Amino acid sequence: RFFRNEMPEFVPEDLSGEEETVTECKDSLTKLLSLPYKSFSEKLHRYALSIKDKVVWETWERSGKRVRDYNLYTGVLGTAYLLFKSYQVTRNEDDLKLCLENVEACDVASRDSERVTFICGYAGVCALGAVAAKCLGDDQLYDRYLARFRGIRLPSDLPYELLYGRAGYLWACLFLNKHIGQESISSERMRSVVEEIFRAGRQLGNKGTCPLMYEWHGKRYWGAAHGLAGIMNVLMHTELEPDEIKDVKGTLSYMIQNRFPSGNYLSSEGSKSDRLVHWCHGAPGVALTLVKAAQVYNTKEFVEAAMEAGEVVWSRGLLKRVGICHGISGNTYVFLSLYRLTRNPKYLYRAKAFASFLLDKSEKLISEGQMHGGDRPFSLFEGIGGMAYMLLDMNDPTQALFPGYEL
Ligand SMILES: [Zn+2]
Repeated sequence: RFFRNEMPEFVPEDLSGEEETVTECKDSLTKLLSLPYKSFSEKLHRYALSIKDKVVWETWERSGKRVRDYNLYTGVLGTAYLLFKSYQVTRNEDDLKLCLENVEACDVASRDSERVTFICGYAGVCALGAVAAKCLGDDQLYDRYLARFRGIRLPSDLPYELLYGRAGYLWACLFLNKHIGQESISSERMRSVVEEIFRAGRQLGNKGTCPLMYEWHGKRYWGAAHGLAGIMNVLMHTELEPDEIKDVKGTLSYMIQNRFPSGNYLSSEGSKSDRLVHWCHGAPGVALTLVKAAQVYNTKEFVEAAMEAGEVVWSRGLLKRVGICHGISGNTYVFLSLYRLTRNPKYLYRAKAFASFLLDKSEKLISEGQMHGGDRPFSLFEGIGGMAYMLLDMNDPTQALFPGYEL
């Protein structure tokens, strides 16, 4: 379920060339939407600082700096990452320091952990640690997180998907390497994870239909978090061979040709219900993946499919939940992604409308239960942590990357 999107479509025409139409309804929301970007982004920035502060209060100070959760998704690493994003935007070195203090606590709390991914496990802790240390200029701290990251091993048991599986660990490696700008994690190690991914996908899949196939919890999920999209997405970020490229292209075509009559995407193989429009399941996560296919492959099929997935988000993507995983902050990135790809200000405008909706309405909507605020209300993936993160990323919308998804 979604709020009906009755927000005004983007107007390309230069008006005013007045005169401001008198009978046109002008509330606080419409005034936000009309705002020129410079002051609109400054406004969202100030709001995001208050959210950020609130999140730091609750997850760090109130709790007396004690760490139970730890991971990016719902735990304290979500807070460190938000602090990191804030540092990236503001260059406030106190944000980076606090970041590192949160990481260190997460590290302590994550020994004994068997979680291996960026978003849900220990590779997330180590890769942020190492990147934050590099920014700070602390080489010894860097080596130390780098050694912990390099000690990670993958049970033959692991799944393939993003939250718990190999695409997830491999995502962390790509993230670490891109940011340091070095082969910090070994290219042979990353290539080996890739080959295991194609091996299993090819074994369970049929060259006739979907050339690559996976299962998590015995389910054949299509989406970003546990499905085909998230895996293909990660694979596009590495050096494929020609037949690997065909197989990734193939799996993505398969999904395009086989979506709902509404243009939304199935949660999992033969599902009979068109209901979810989330990053985790549905159009939003898949759109982000097609945008990436579009950038790498430059195919009409992918470009147009990405745009079409964007229309499903535009009409149904205004979820009654605030967050990144399955909410408005997370669906905003669909428009940001389309904007990065096309440079078409209509897509910026669409991200601007979802962000304005959240700033104008979210507090009121959450506090009277018409918007769900996340089970962990201050987490990165469920709570307002992710709204602050999205808000901060609007400051420089062409540099905005869905956290733990886009590289
Ligand atoms: Zn979700």
